[PDB]
Amino acid sequence: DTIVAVELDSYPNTDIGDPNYPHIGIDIKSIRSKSTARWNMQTGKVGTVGISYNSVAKRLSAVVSYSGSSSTTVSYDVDLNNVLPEWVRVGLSATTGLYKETNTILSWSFTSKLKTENSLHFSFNKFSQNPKDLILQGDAFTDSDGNLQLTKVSSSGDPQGNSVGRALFYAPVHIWEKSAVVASFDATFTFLIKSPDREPADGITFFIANTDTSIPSGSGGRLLGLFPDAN
Amino acid sequence: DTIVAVELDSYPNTDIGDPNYPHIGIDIKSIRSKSTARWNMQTGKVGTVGISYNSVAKRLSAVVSYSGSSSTTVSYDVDLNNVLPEWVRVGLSATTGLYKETNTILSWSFTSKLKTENSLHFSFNKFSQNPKDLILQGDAFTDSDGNLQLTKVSSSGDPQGNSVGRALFYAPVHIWEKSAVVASFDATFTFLIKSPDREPADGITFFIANTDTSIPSGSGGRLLGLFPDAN
Ligand SMILES: OC[C@H]1O[C@H](Oc2c[nH]c3ccc(Br)c(Cl)c23)[C@@H](O)[C@@H](O)[C@@H]1O
Ligand SMILES: OC[C@H]1O[C@H](Oc2c[nH]c3ccc(Br)c(Cl)c23)[C@@H](O)[C@@H](O)[C@@H]1O
Ligand SMILES: [Ca+2]
Ligand SMILES: [Ca+2]
Ligand SMILES: [Mn+2]
Ligand SMILES: [Mn+2]
Repeated sequence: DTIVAVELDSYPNTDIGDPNYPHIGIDIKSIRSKSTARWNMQTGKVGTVGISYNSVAKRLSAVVSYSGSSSTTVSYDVDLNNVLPEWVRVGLSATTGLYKETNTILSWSFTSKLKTENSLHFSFNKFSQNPKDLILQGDAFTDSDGNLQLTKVSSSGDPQGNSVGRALFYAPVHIWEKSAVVASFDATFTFLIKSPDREPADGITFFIANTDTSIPSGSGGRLLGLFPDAN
Repeated sequence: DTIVAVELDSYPNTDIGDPNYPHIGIDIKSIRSKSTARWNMQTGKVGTVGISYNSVAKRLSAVVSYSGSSSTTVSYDVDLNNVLPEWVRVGLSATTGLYKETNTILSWSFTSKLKTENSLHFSFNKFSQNPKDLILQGDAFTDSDGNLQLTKVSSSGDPQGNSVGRALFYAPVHIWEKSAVVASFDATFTFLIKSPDREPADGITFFIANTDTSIPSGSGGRLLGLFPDAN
């Protein structure tokens, strides 16, 4: 499997290179983020994540913010053409471990362009109770509110621990081609994280992977349902 | 099966309600077009088709033109919410019968919006030799030029008769929902039709259908690979 991800990491796992505080990170083929940034978490408040990449600039960048408050950013120099395959699926992923949190997605948009001019764009603001244009993996599901719940949440509303789930867009994305001048993509998603216990965990991610990607075994909690190993 | 289609009909089949000349038509659940318009065919010249629908206006409209020349239009009043299911696949289809024609697609774009604001948009200008975001049916394939050939064409370049093929977009489209204020879609495609023989046949169509749609049996030639019967 080949994962490129932007992680909202709500729980620090110092035992695997994680900084000892909530952070946003850029993950290339490994949970140990190539670049992290301090995440000013606001549990209970709706947040927005924006992700951008351009094949000429070769800089993968992400920003996190809450309405009427300071934002935080992270960037990493990388040629994803030498990392990812030509065809990929894009998705959201989330996990809980010992510590719980709701991982609610209120909206999710993605745009990709490939000049050789081929484009794909999708935007979800309400998720149907049966999203045929989404591949739901793990414990991911959509509630009556039209929200996408990535991890387990009881009928009451409180999150469950040791949960893992993901949502992929159904159509593969031609992320780059050998006969391409420039390829670019932008993604955004709005999230709501609520936690009853003290420390929230584990986090939410946006990820690009090979088409046949699925939740690898033992990828719960700290590994955000993307990687089978910490290495 | 449930078909809504815009047909570029290059060969008149009067024996099934067809007007006795090349025409553009709007087809609702039947090859016998609810509305047709005179098509000023120009074989060998690249043409463009544009299709539009809005759930408030309830008027499905289509236009055909060639560069630097007069265009032709057709429209039909219809509530597609009462015709189509909520989830559909969009595709292109083409056939040949006794008389042949190349059915080349140079570009294909589609946009759909569903306010309840969910959107899907895709645009193809070059078709990969292995389009994983397309479902190719019948004899449909992509050539080295990056063009989408819907019907059989020999290694030389001349078209074959009794051919049928279609290309669907991989992801289903939430075309309408019960909790929707307005739904709309726009589609466009650029085509090249060349024919060695006298009269070209049979035509090209853009169609919206149920997700599990496939080429029905005995839908060759006049039926444009959409319908199993003329009724
Ligand atoms: O050393 C390996 C490669 O590094 C550079 O290309 C890049 C790989 N990732 C990048 C990220 C940003 C930029 Br700007 C460049 Cl220019 C690169 C260039 O120096 C290449 O010539 C070189 O093959
Ligand atoms: O008679 C059946 C229906 O026809 C109209 O609705 C439409 C069905 N297809 C259309 C196409 C265009 C327009 Br404009 C309308 Cl207003 C419609 C309305 O008159 C409806 O009240 C009625 O139930
Ligand atoms: Ca962590
Ligand atoms: Ca005909
Ligand atoms: Mn981390
Ligand atoms: Mn006709």
